[PDB]
Parts: sequence; C-alpha cells; structure tokens
Amino acid sequence: YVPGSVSAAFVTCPNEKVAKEIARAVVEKRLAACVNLIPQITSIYEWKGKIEEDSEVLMMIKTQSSLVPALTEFVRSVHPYEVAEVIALPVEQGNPPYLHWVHQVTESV
Amino acid sequence: YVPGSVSAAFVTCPNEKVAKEIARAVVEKRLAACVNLIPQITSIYEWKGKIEEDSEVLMMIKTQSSLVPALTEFVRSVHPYEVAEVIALPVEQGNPPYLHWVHQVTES
Amino acid sequence: YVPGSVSAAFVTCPNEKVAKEIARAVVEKRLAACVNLIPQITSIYEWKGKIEEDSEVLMMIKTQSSLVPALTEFVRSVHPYEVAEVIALPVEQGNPPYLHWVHQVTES
Repeated sequence: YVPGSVSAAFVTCPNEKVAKEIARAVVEKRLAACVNLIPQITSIYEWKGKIEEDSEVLMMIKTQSSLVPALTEFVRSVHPYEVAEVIALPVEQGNPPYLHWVHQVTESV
Repeated sequence: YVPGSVSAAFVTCPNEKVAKEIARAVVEKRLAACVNLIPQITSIYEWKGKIEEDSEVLMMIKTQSSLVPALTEFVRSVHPYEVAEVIALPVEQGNPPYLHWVHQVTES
Repeated sequence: YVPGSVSAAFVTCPNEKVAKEIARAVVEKRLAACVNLIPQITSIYEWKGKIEEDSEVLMMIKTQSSLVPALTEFVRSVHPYEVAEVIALPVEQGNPPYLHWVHQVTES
C-alpha cells in the first residue's frame, strides 16, 4: 500500500435519487470502486447573505487519488447545483486487500 | 487549489438542537463555509473504566485550515461537554471553484 | 499535538448489531478511543457485472495512527466480510485535550 494512493472524496446532493444516479454512474464508469450514501443530512451554509438549512445526502466515495480529477469533472458535468461540493481526503493506511481491490476495480480501460 | 489549505473538521454534539445552534453560529461568524449534520449517531467509548453508548449528532464542517484553531476555540467555549471532540482532516484535492468559495465566505 | 499521530478509520459493517460488537470490542481492547456508528447507509458498487445497493452501517473510529495495523488486523479477524473496508485518514489538527485523551486511553 502506497500512502495517499487511495482517497475518500465527499460529495453532497439535494436528495437520494440524484445521489444514487450519480453513485451508480461513477461506479459503472469505474471512476470509483464504491460509494456510501449517508441520508438525512442537514446542510447549513450562507447564501445571498442569509443562513440556509437544506435537506441533503452525503456521498463518501473510495477511489484512487489519481482518479479524483476525473471523478470531480464527471461530478461537475451531471450535478444539479452548478458549483458542486467535492473534497477528497488521502487514505494513509488501511486493509491491504481492500485497498488493492479499490485499485483493481478502478484501473486501466 | 493549494493541497491542505481546506480541512474537513468533525465535531460530535449531544443532540440536534445544540448541533444546529453551533452550526449556525460558526457559519454566521465566518469560521466555516458549510456544515453537514448527520443525526442518529451512536458513540461508544470508555468512561472511568467502563463502556458507554451515547446518542449524538456528528457535524462535518468545511473551512480553511488556518481557521481550524479559532473554530475549535469557539466550539470549546459554547460547550456541553468539558472535552469537545474536534478533529480536522486535510483536503488534498477537490472541485476548485467550490474550494475557492470556501476560502472566500470565510476570508480574512 | 503531533500532526498525524491520531487517525480516523472508516469501517463499513452489514448492520447495527455487528458494528456494535466490533465497536465495543475495539474500545475494550484499547485499539480505539471512540467509535461513532452512522446508521442507515446505502453502499453502491459493482459485483458480478451489475450494481449492488446494500443497507449498511459506517463506523468511524478515532485512534492512534500507530495502532491502525493492530486495529485493522483485529477488524479482519472478527468481521463477517471476507475483504472488510478499513481506511484511515490522518488528523492533522483539532482539540488538543481531546486528542491527548485519545492517546491516554489507548496508551502503549
């Protein structure tokens, strides 16, 4: 395992149906090895000077770090918002056969 | 995008109502760009030798890394418990215009 | 605070009753200081040429970075999976007495 060669990316979505469309497509396209959907989130941020509280879904995405720029761009291309929240945090350690799988199921088309 | 220059911080609150109040507060004060609250969490740890399980709310907060010290101090004050659990993890990549927006709505 | 001396590990489990026995066991063995269980996740991934969506529980475990291999070995020895997902992310900043507490309850 090379530290930092896998990453967990977060993306938030307006509802569960868009989240699952997008989760299903990143995996079909091999941009990611798996996606965990966390429903029922409440997002709180400022917009147009006012504080909003939206009902959302958070996606946690496991992919190779070298693929996050293509993941992200795919995300921008389909996402309802027009500035989509994508962040990716490096995996330093883990289950060595899990990490390998992430690499396998996501490499070389 | 400068790697490491935005962090995602995670904070555990005893219930929705305090979590929402803190989340509102840190965003109004521009200590954070946005906060995701995740309800119906269960936390398990040792207390004075013995396993507990609490019912809580986990907050994920995005903000500039150089702001992590003040957010944490804000969270410490404001308080229910004595030791506030805040950890921040470095964001290495992501959607540039989004990360740019984080830096601007918390800017200096 | 030594940056990256604490880690946040994510483990995905089939249900609440499994995540909970593992959660209790890692805390008890002092492989971890604190575990949060996030219920009601959907996992999406390709298996056998098609998309699977399973109903699952995500655990988030705070512990000493130096303890992750022993954490991971234990998780793998008790976990129904057959390739359990365990990933760890370095905690670069946060609440120093909290982080000191993570180290004390898992002390070497």
